[PDB]
Amino acid sequence: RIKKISIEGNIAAGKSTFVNILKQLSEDWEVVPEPVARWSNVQSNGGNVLQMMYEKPERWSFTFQTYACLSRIRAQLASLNGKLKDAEKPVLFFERSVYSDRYIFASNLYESESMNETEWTIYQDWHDWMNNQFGQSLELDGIIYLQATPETCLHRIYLRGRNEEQGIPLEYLEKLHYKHESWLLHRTLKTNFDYLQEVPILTLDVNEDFKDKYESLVEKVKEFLSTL
Amino acid sequence: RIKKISIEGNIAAGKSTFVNILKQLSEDWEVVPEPVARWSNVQSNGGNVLQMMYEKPERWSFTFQTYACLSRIRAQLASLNGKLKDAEKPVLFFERSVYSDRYIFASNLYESESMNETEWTIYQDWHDWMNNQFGQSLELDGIIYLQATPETCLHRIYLRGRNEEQGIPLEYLEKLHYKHESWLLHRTLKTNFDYLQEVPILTLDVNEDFKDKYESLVEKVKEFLSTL
Ligand SMILES: Nc1ncnc2c1ncn2[C@@H]1O[C@H](COP(=O)(O)OP(=O)(O)O)[C@@H](O)[C@H]1O
Ligand SMILES: Nc1ncnc2c1ncn2[C@@H]1O[C@H](COP(=O)(O)OP(=O)(O)O)[C@@H](O)[C@H]1O
Ligand SMILES: Nc1ncnc2c1ncn2[C@@H]1C[C@@H](O)[C@H](CO)O1
Ligand SMILES: Nc1ncnc2c1ncn2[C@@H]1C[C@@H](O)[C@H](CO)O1
Ligand SMILES: [Mg+2]
Ligand SMILES: [Mg+2]
Repeated sequence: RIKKISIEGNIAAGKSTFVNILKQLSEDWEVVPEPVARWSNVQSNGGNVLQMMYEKPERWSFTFQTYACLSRIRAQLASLNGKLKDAEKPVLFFERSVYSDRYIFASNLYESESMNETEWTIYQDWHDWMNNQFGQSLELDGIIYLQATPETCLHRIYLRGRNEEQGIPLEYLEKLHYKHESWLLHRTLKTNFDYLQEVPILTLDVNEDFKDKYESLVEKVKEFLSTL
Repeated sequence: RIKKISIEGNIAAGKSTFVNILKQLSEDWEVVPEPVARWSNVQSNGGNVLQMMYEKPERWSFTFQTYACLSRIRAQLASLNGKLKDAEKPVLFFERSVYSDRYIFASNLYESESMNETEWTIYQDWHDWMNNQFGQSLELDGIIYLQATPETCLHRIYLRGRNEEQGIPLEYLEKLHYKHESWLLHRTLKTNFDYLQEVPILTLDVNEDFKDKYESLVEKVKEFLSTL
């Protein structure tokens, strides 16, 4: 019925930029942005849990992983009831997914000792159960991978200018890069979700300026979508 | 259909002791123990997240609150499919509830500055949403309150002999006592769950030795249950 695509990529690869092009291309196409704005002012002022994690990751990574994933799931669940329920060829695009939260971000942070065994066990337990409940509902038909070098992404952090991201070192970006390449390019990353091994993927090199690349990328997305 | 009763009480008031009397009284009566054994060895060795919270509550209270509540919900959800689905007068007893997790334990820990505003906001958000999904399903028909002085409870901690609880001071027990009295005796505690204001409650003084009190308590429970 509703085709579900996630857009995956490193920090500042250019997902929000890409996503802001999608709705213009068909009235049947909808989008679920990643709620990064919510993470900088936690509401039911507020805690900036994004800042707290980056400033003290071995203290705040679990708390962040818990809130980020949750807020994403709710945003995505919220989209399953919308103008799409009446569109001819509905396509819902997710900015990242529950799988990147876990297999890219939470995993990298555990491996870095920003989460300990206890945190990692609780988080994966929580994540297994969250998904077992909201399973078939959020399953992907396709992934679009926006591939950019960690060095391009480091530059784009600077361009975008979120205060909380300005201290992010290349090393952190590089670890996240190789995780994405493993999952989506080489397809060597194993997950607890077997259908993901089969899921079609479109990889788009977005190292060059968006304005010049815009049209070819759009062709590739329309082609890719027609084959699902 | 299935009457749902929670058993509420301070640490070592005598809930497991009480609960181990329930099934004997009718084949239609089932029980969901609080998974404290899981909390001392976190599994998907293991982290003893019970110990971690008590040793460093301002570090581990949120993580514990998250895992404890979750593990309780799953245990309770698991019981809604069981021999009860075919019993004549099924009564399911919960050892504590999602409401004590929040309004007694998590609340006391926030008020003590063991959780900060950010943790407390994330936790309540999480708890609101968890309950909005698994709402009507876990709603209570009745509460049984096992009332014991914090000084009786301090003595019973010593009798029971869990290593992780041996350092618990009277002051912590006293704060939890007055919270229980507020919610269940004076009924002055306000919650985000309006039906709870109406929920019938049976208060049992369990300061005296269980063996002598056993029979009167059993009479009061059978009476109380017949009136729901
Ligand atoms: N292909 C591109 N060419 C030039 N700038 C880009 C490109 N993609 C993204 N940007 C810019 O880089 C910054 C990060 O982009 P953004 O879309 O916020 O990335 P993400 O959503 O993946 O974190 C923004 O300043 C955006 O304008
Ligand atoms: N009424 C009672 N009289 C004597 N001992 C009790 C009584 N209730 C509980 N106990 C004992 O006190 C300790 C704590 O009881 P337990 O049932 O584990 O409490 P809870 O489950 O509420 O934490 C145990 O050693 C138990 O044997
Ligand atoms: N799950 C996550 N863990 C850590 N960082 C995340 C996660 N999801 C998204 N991000 C990062 C946080 C912020 O730097 C960037 C904004 O899109 O994405
Ligand atoms: N939610 C909770 N938070 C802190 N302590 C809790 C919670 N639920 C139960 N307990 C305590 C932990 C342990 O000391 C005792 C065992 O029944 O109950
Ligand atoms: Mg973005
Ligand atoms: Mg007990």
